[PDB]
Amino acid sequence: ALTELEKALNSIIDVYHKYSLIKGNFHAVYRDDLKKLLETECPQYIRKKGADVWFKELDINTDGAVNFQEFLILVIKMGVAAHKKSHEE
Amino acid sequence: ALTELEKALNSIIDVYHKYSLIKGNFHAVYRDDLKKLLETECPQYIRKKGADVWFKELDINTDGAVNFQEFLILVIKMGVAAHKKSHEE
Ligand SMILES: [Ca+2]
Ligand SMILES: [Ca+2]
Ligand SMILES: [Ca+2]
Ligand SMILES: [Ca+2]
Ligand SMILES: [Zn+2]
Ligand SMILES: [Zn+2]
Repeated sequence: ALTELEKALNSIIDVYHKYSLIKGNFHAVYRDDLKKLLETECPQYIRKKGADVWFKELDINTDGAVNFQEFLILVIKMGVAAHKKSHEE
Repeated sequence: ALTELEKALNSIIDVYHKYSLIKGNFHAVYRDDLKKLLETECPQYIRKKGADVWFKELDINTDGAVNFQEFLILVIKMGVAAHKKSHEE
């Protein structure tokens, strides 16, 4: 990671691995793991949607866990909301 | 204090604005602007695809520019690709 964009994606990968390496499959963020991720990494306006609501949305293949590709849904939705709020009067 | 995940998204937003503030509509990355972004922010396996190939692919509504939502398509594909490459070699 040499550029700002590459470092940012590398940080996103490290954030995901910080919760997927807790237990179970190394590429699975479970419902309780996601709850800690939301409470630790995300702002209140993302956090207050609830871990259960987010998990239903993120678990695309309905295997009971959130993989990295599914995790990008939360990442992108956080990016849209943060950028939207940055210009919002 | 801002979390690692929040900083990463702010950096992504900063990257986009770095090129959308160049000229014209300040929420628009034009063809040459996107080429500068790809040539500066992105690795080789992204760049080799071609700047014009990326533009045609990212400019979904064919309005002549890449807005923020369209730019996130590149971020997603780069995120998946970077994660896959981080588990190589
Ligand atoms: Ca796990
Ligand atoms: Ca899943
Ligand atoms: Ca512009
Ligand atoms: Ca467009
Ligand atoms: Zn903006
Ligand atoms: Zn991984």
